[PDB]
Amino acid sequence: MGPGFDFAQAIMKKNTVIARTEKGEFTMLGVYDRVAVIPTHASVGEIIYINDVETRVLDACALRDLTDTNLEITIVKLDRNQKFRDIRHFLPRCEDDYNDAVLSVHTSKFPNMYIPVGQVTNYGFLNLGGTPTHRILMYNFPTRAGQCGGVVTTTGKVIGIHVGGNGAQGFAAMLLHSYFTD
Repeated sequence: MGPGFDFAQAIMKKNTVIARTEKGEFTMLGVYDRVAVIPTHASVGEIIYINDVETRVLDACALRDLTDTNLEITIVKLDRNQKFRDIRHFLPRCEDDYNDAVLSVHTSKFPNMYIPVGQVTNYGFLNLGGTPTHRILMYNFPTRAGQCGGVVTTTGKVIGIHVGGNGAQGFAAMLLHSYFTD
């Protein structure tokens, strides 16, 4: 409808796949090369389904900060025959607050879904499903099951991936440029 949704759409149309694990279907953001991200609770194994194609996982790393605290981001390298458009220059370098964010989802159930979630707070610490978690972004939208892995963007920045909610608020794990330096 506007430049927020324009940027979100441009990311969804070239940089997302549908990832299926034994724990469900997730929006998966492709970042560069054959490297993508997914919430750690997806429990990625040796094999994953990518747009319903059986795909070997070449590496999977559940990120933690240097206090050894969960970040809820898994970095996956896929044995795929095709590279993602490199979007690393749209990643923020530092932890920050944002205005006017969009949460975008693409699954079998929720195709082409875009939610204007508005103001995003650097919340920091969250007890997420019983696990102490750092670098959490918070937005005041009643997000539901099926939105995990959803991409959070502002105009010109890809700032996080949706990892949970409490019925009133939604929570995303930060994406930082330093996760994807090669």
